[PDB]
Amino acid sequence: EYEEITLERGNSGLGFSIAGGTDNPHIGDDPSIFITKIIPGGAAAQDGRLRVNDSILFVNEVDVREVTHSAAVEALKEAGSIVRLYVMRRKPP
Repeated sequence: EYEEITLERGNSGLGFSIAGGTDNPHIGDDPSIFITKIIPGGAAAQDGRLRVNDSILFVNEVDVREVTHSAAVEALKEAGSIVRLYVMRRKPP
């Protein structure tokens, strides 16, 4: 239903490449934020669990669904040492 993935800052930007939608469409389907690839170190190697192809719906206390990667890049940076991505586990047909 809900996969809240509480990560840290780690170092650098994040770790994984995220897909924009509302400003830079990385995926050709919807404006939601779909994670693409997990690069070693940064923040994603701190948990060691995050799944690729995961649609971020609530990074921190920031409403994510119809906002670009720039609203995810600010929501993960404003988080700081507490980057928690609400990736709703695939359910609607």
